[PDB]
Amino acid sequence: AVGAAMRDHILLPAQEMAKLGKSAQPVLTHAEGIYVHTEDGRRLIDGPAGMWCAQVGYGRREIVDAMAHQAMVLPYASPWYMATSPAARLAEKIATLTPGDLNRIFFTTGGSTAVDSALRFSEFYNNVLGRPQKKRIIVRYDGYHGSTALTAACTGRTGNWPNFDIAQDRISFLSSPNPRHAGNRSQEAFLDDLVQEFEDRIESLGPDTIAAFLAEPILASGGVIIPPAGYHARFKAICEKHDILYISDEVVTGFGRCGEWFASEKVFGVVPDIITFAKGVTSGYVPLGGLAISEAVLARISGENAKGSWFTNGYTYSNQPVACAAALANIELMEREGIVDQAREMADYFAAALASLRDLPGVAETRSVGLVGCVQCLLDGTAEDKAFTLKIDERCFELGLIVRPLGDLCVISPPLIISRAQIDEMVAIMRQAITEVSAAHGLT
Amino acid sequence: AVGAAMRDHILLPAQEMAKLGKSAQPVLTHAEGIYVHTEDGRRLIDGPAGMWCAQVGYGRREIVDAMAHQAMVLPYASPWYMATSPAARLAEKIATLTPGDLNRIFFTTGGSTAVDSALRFSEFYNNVLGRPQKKRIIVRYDGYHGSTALTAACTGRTGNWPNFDIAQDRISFLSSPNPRHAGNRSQEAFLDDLVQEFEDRIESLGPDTIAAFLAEPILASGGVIIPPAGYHARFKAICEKHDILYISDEVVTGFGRCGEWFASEKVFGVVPDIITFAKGVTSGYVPLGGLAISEAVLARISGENAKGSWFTNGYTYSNQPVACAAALANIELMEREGIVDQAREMADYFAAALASLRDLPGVAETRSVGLVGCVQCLLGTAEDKAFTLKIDERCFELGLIVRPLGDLCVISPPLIISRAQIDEMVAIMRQAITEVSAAHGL
Ligand SMILES: Cc1ncc(COP(=O)(O)O)c(C=O)c1O
Ligand SMILES: Cc1ncc(COP(=O)(O)O)c(C=O)c1O
Repeated sequence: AVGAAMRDHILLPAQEMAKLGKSAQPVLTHAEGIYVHTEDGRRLIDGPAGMWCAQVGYGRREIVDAMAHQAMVLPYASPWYMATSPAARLAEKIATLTPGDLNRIFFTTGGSTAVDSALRFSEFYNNVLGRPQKKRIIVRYDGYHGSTALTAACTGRTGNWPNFDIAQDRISFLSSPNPRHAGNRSQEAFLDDLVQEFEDRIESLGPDTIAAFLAEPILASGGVIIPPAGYHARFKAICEKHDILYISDEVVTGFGRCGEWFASEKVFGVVPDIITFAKGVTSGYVPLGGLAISEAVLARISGENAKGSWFTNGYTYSNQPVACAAALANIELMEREGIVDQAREMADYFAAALASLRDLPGVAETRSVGLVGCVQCLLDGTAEDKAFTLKIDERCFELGLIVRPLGDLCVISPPLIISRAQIDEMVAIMRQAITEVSAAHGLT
Repeated sequence: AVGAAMRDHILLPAQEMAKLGKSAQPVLTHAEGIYVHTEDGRRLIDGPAGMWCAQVGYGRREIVDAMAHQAMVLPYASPWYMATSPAARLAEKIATLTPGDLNRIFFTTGGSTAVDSALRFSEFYNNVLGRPQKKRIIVRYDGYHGSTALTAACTGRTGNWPNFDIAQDRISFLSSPNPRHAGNRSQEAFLDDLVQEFEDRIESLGPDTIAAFLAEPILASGGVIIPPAGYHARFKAICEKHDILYISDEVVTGFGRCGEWFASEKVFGVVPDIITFAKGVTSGYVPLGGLAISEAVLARISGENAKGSWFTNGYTYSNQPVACAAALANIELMEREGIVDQAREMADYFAAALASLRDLPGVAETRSVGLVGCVQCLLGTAEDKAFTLKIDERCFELGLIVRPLGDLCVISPPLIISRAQIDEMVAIMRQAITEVSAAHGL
């Protein structure tokens, strides 16, 4: 009956239009800890933490109570005219966690709107500065920045492109900083070529035309792609030379995922100009997004430098008290129980548990940073491998584990509170699923 | 200290950059019924119902208990892979309330992303049909459709435009359908000119280049601008002639605001191809938006006609169980207490109460539809814009929030507002207009 309602009345994200009104999705009913349950009652490990969001897991009354209390007391105030305590205190809190002087926050309802607003900010910025040509955005193939028209245009995941008008002169794609595209080169020489590609792009487009460089610290939806060490710092140095805003998209990496509140500086060696965030900010309990903007950047277009300008960008649910109260409870809980510390302390055990799968003939590679990980499966990335990995994903589900299928990769990013025992349980399910499917494909 | 934290750590929507770090907003602390209260302890009527969203007003535990329950049980499920009861039941519920066959729903987190997705669909739709040139969007001056880069560019409120790269070749602006722009013409003849301008625009651009016509039924943020009667049906007929998708933006008008679940057909006489909604679907308790798409539209690009296409648009919080449970509880509460019927029955009284202000020398005009209305104040000019801001400020001091909008004071109260509370609201307005007028010498 729930399935019949989904089928007849919902348009799904990434819906195969040939199977519109015939599609089946598993029905989830309830959840606790790292676990979710089907309408059959069967318990499964939420390997992706929903969608890299459920940092503290499911069933935390602390977030729910703070949500409910604020919803009753004062659920809405217009952010154009009226201030609230939740928004004020949340912005104050996040300002203590960000690198450098990124101490002023603009709030949105999710990651796309935050990145959209970061990009609209880069426009505004250069317009106020009297640089109307300085508008272009530099991104990478395999990157993901959202699903608004502009943010999808900034998205390097080309599987999302068909039947959308993605290409435009404002946006230029650099190569994916994938270590396994290094070929006959060392990782250090591959990084040399990556960096040179960027400065060549700057030269051919003209620095005076480029507003922003937009980059996830690791390319999560691309398949947990970790740039060769030093990438972020080398690119930042180049941005600063040409006065190009570095927007680090920490929608996935932020709020504990890479063992830190923000991965940009502490893990990846970059102090960005802007950080975007979502997901983990509320542990996926309610929609919130936003962007932290550098004080020195804002000073150049405000005060005596304002030129009578007004930042006429904003959403109805920007600074919404309910979502901000929930996030505040989330962060306070994560602080209280050292959950960010927990993720940092579990990272090596996580990496090593995944690495024990490299034993298998079906496994090409495993990688990870913090508690985001990846198992690459090849028949030995062709079309045969994608279907093979899909069958592994399916077998994992049957044995009690949700993995996220990304082409030839099984992706896991579990709640940050996952134990050593639960990690091994997860891995043992993956091992069984890989072994059995590989046998049906003649791997020996 | 709350105001110190806003000052130093928050960038506001429409922030005056000359006053960044010095802007002070009144702090709201708590709310109940139609009222909200400031930090200083003053009680205020929420005249705009927040931002045309608080349909049932504040403190309804029905919505909050349903939020809390879902948040504990299953707060998140990935919309790409996993289904949920609240999302499914809510989509089913909305489908019973929309005009025509607008029976399939795509959820987003708000109004902008609903409209952004509607427009991305129009693009997807024509690409799947083998019509890659059929992409242009027709909108109107004074219209408002959002704050994403695409939806802002579709926004005809030119006050939002400076220092943003709004202009683009895909989007063309018609004249605002504003009755006070008729001049020497009758309202009917003015309507004839609006319709003719649209037809001429289609011919000038070429019909085969136009994907969508995007329009609020009434132009809310644009200044409670109600098109001459017949506008919507006549534009729709023209849309259908050229296979242009009529996208009716009911982000403000939807869920009771015009005395109806959806204003499009039952008030303004158009069955659209797509309806976008948000705000009042949850009574403002939690972010939710979405769009309702016509079954016939979708059939042309799905099933046998799919051409191996995949609608690869979607947000992480699409179909979010908590927002959908809140919305479902909101709608069910509105059904039980007949709140849509209440708003329909209160509209004439609301209209007449505002019209009692026309008495005043300072008041030029009042207009309304359903439970959205406005009062025009003149001494027009920027002097009148500063005059109206003063009236707004005096209203606040006397216990009423109004939305300032040029020379208009705009109200859109919770739909459960009583005759008594309407009178209270108007008495505050009357006092504030008489006081500011006398101080300006009138
Ligand atoms: C890195 C990154 N940025 C932006 C987004 C878009 O966020 P949302 O889907 O909440 O709009 C995503 C998607 O989760 C993302 O992974
Ligand atoms: C008619 C209309 N459409 C779209 C929007 C944008 O909605 P949101 O601010 O939730 O993104 C607005 C503002 O609420 C609106 O008034």
